[PDB]
Amino acid sequence: SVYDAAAQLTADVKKDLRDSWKVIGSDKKGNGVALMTTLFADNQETIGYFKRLGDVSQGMANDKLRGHSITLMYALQNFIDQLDNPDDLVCVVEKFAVNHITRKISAAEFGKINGPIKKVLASKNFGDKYANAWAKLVAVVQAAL
Amino acid sequence: SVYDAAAQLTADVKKDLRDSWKVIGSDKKGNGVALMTTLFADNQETIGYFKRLGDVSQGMANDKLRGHSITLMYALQNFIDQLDNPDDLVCVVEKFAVNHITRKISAAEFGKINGPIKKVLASKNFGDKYANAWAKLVAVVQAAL
Ligand code: HEM
Ligand code: HEM
Repeated sequence: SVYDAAAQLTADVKKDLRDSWKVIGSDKKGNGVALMTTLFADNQETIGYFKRLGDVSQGMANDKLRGHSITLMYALQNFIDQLDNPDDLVCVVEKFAVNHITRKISAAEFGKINGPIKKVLASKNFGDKYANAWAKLVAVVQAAL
Repeated sequence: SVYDAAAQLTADVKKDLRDSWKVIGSDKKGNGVALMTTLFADNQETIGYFKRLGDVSQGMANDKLRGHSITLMYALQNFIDQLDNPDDLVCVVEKFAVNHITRKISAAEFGKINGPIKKVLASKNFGDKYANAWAKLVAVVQAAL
């Protein structure tokens, strides 16, 4: 269950999630857009899912993409703040899961976000240990998909 | 015009928004649910729109409502953080506006949130002064509906 995946997050993992988010989460617009653009560059097959955002090749200049990217970072902000209370993390995760379930996004496709996250983390010098930590949080969402 | 509405957020308005948010935003789950139940309590005709959340009269015991309430508080957190930049405030406002436009929520019905906001603010000892400041921010979203 989602609760099982959440309840597994250990103190060391939560520590790595928090320390890396302190940095990346401090520039939500910059790092959020970078995440989305990286996803489109490495997984061109997903572009079709974001037709509402218009021309995503426009990057920062695209207001719809910018608004979406900033908002996405707050979803992660939400997750990070709920880490110490699995019950709350679970209810917020299931809420966002519905958003993607309605767009027919499978657990497998959602995991495509791990590659981009790893690259963004790297640009700030956060290594594999940190990428692995974020992979675990993403798995919580996957458990709901 | 969402842009003209955003221009209404003068230095004094932004200050009152930040000051009051420091207190209310500190307990997103509590004040978030308080906001929603007050809305359902004072405006029973809006309850129909929240069909997916199930039985809202259960309040805090309703996971879906709790997950929704917390997320809503993060939307407000988003707005507050974008106050310095009207271009970014506008693109995030329009993003959330789309979420409600699709739900057939008009500018007038969205305005019904002003009542609950004034009440939640009052219970924390923040008067009309702060309630009006928040009506200004809500007005920005209304301009995009
Ligand atoms: C860390 C990972 C991710 C987070 C936290 C996240 C967060 C979000 C948020 C907050 C929204 C807005 C939901 C709404 O208001 O309707 C959204 C929309 C969406 N997401 Fe994700 N997402 C992530 C990964 C992905 C991935 C990997 C895909 C695709 C394989 C995906 C596909 C979509 C689609 C299609 C939309 C709708 C866009 C639109 O039409 O506005 N998401 N996401
Ligand atoms: C302070 C003002 C408000 C804010 C910041 C706000 C924020 C939000 C957020 C973040 C969502 C989730 C978006 C999604 O995942 O699709 C949402 C959904 C929704 N909102 Fe609002 N909202 C506000 C006021 C209202 C009011 C006054 C109404 C009704 C008259 C309304 C009706 C809805 C409905 C029907 C949904 C869909 C709930 C669901 O099925 O999950 N909102 N709102």
